[PDB]
Amino acid sequence: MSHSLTSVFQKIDSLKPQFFSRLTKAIQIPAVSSDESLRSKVFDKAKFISEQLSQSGFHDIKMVDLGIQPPPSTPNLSLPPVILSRFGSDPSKKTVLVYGHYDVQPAQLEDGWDTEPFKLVIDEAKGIMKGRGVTDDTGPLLSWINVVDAFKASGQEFPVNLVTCFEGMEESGSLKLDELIKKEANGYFKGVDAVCISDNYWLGTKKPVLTYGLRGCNYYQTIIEGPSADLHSGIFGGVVAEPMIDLMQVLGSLVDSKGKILIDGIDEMVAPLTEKEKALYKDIEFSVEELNAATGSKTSLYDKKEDILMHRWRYPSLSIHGVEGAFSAQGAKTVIPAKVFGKFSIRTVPDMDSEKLTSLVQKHCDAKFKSLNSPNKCRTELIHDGAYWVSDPFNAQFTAAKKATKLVYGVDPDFTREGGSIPITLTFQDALNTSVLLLPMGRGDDGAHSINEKLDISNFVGGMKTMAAYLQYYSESPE
Amino acid sequence: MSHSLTSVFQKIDSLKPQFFSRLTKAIQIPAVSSDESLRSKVFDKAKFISEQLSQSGFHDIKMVDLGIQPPPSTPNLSLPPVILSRFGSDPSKKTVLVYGHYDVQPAQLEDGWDTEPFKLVIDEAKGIMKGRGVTDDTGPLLSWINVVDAFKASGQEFPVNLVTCFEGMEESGSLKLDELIKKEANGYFKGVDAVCISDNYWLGTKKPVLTYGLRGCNYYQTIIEGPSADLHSGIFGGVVAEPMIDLMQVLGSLVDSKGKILIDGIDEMVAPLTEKEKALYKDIEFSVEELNAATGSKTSLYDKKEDILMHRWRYPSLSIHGVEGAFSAQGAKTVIPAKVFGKFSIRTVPDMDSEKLTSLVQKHCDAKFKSLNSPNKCRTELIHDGAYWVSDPFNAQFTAAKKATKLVYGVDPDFTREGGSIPITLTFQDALNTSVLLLPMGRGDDGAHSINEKLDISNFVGGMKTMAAYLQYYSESPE
Ligand SMILES: [Zn+2]
Ligand SMILES: [Zn+2]
Ligand SMILES: [Zn+2]
Ligand SMILES: [Zn+2]
Repeated sequence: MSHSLTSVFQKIDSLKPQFFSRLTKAIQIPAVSSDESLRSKVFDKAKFISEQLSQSGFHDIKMVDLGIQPPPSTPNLSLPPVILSRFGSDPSKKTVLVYGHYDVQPAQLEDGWDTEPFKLVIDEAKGIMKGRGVTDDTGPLLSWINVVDAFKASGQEFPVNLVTCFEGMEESGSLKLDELIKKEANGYFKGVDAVCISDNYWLGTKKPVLTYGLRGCNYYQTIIEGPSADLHSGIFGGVVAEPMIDLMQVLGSLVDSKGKILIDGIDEMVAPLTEKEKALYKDIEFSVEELNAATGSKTSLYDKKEDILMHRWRYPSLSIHGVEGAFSAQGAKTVIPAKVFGKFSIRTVPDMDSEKLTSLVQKHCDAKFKSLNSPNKCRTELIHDGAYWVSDPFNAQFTAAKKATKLVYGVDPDFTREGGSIPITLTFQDALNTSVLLLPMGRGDDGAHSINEKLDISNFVGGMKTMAAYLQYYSESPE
Repeated sequence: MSHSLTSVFQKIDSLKPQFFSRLTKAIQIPAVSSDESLRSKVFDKAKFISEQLSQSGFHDIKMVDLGIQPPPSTPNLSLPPVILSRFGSDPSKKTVLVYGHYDVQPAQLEDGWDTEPFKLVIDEAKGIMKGRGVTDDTGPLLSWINVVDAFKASGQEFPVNLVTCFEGMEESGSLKLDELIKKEANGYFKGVDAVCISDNYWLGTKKPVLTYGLRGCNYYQTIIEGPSADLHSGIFGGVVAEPMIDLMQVLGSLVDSKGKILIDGIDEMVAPLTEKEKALYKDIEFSVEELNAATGSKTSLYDKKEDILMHRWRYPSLSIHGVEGAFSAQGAKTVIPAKVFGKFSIRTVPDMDSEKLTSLVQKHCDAKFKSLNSPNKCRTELIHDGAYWVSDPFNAQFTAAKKATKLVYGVDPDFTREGGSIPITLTFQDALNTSVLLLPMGRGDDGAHSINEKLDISNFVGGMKTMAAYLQYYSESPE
């Protein structure tokens, strides 16, 4: 019970009522960063969090202004502030920086939610919390504060100096955060010894994991324009060229129904499969039956465990998200859309270069479009990019985290990679020159970016205790 | 000046202030039939119209209830009432039934409108009225009442017995109206001698037309379903099959970028081009430059006048409208949609059979989908169908209408067909066994189903006077 972790573990149980309360208030402020009309909510969310920091012991609190929303439509809307804080300033202790994000994906009841997405429903009988942002990423984020509180209530010494970096643009490209970290590497973040992030999930639903790899993400829109305004599809049908028709062809040329990306040049950039990397992949626990459970269907593209895992983790993927600018409500509308935007993204792996990938994508789309012999205008542009990240899971942090997991969940965690992405992870590693650990709180069926997003209370509590032991053990590790 | 048409023409000018006023109130009630939340507005619109009928001389007014919204999502919403009325009951006069529709396409400022779509802006200096529904179809509809008023104010004898049939589901499949006409053929409509419809436009912007043909319309949705809910595109990317990916392929197989429909079986049903029909096509005035003006671009599929006309009028077309169930807002969303609906319609011509076309469409979509080797579910269904219609433009009505047009616009109208559709036109002809005339009020660049829908005041006034002379001349024709 290192400096009595049992004391801390006990307080974590006792304080569940205030933790729940804190988490309810947070979830109720709909910090949807992608929604301009809710930007003010995003600020209230940041404000609420800074208030929790301050009520707990945190100091040197800074609501950092990245500036005005820019990049590639903004009415001079300010960006959500990045929240920096410290807890403790003992020069003999290690300093751990924790990062998370307080903005959240959009959500509406009518999307199919069983409960209202921004009313956090807590069911201690089933042991689940249902609400948008509860696993991605407001639950895990607030967990760091809960943990500070538990050390406090248990009268136990906090094992490290905590430093916080909470942004509110993660669901919207993490704009400008990149620059902040680099700018502050020899400033607010000067003394950092390590970075921990809780912003992903267990592979499955039964066994905890530690994550040593993330895919990157390149998000594209293909824009096709024709007439100057929408056209009655009857008056002009068969006589003017249709952006929607070209677009089905261009979009339909990016990837097949088996998952094979059809863009020339990508496969060449994909790092080959090594025996070293192959070692780690075995002994994982996972089956397609689990994938089917999370999916809610039998629609996997692979049956072999090795295949499912490798195609989630280390082979790229291309997904097609939807069309902007056409007719998307229910029923019928007889219209020829004037200007449409096809949405699609690529999950990047080593060793894919962002730049080259974008060129390849443009080259492919331009060429396909030109082969249509269409009078329409067309071009493909990048909306946002985020780097992939791979690390060796043997350094001090993973060891500390491994013992922590073992302590709480009674088994050693699998070592896994992630299909998902956390864009700044690489920026933390390189800019600060420290190791990064990913410590998933929730399960792989939590429904992030979907309806009925849930966090199991067992993962909530288990994850907090795991965060507590991890900080404790890390503080004890010789390096 | 048949029974002083000049008197009637003069009153039509003098009464422009009340006509404008009447038209403003109507346009302000947003009878968007496709929008459940606005259904109540649709009823107010019907109510408003019945009030105008009654204030003018109309009698035997009936707000006919088609029943509860049915077919292929409805919370037992009642349908908009069909409005039947008569003006005059002289047994020695001919009876003309006029049909139009008081519901309208959806509209929002943010779609790109220069003015607020449901605030009718009337600019007598430019001579335009801007508002949703002003040409399609509320302007023309109300014109019939204006005309009754003008005869009244001019103290001139109304030349026929007018009978009205105004529905509020035209933009939503004209549900149940079909049955009403057939049911009432030997009832409310027993004495009808002729049917006139003002619900389309001049071919171009310079020369009035009379319309003797309409294309039909079959509206389809292809439904592809996979997982039970949306999936994080990163967690599941490359590993589960994507409905959106299949859908781009199925949809992208329906028609090329030249306008060629790719569904087997359709061409065979297309009636061959005759010398008779070819006669009428010549002497039309139209050029691609005009098409470009209305389009706002240079994106025609044909340069030859004959080709543009024949591909608008008598060859089928396939348009692709948009996708329901995916991501359609601006920016980026990393999601794999669970269940998507691809929207597309076919403009039918003789001699395409509705039934067979639907089979061909299903056969094609099913086969394409199956060739994808996808674990997903898929099926294609018809949302609504409306018949094509072709008539000989030489009967009493067209002659009457021709002289009327000549009188007002000083030239004889071109005889044209329509790319657009008015579903019940055939039902009127067959069920009542009379001729049908289409008397376009507006121009072909009015922007129906688009942003900034306009009606030129010259067409408004010209069309009213043309409607007046047409009723007068028809009343005089020996048959
Ligand atoms: Zn997220
Ligand atoms: Zn996340
Ligand atoms: Zn319409
Ligand atoms: Zn119409």
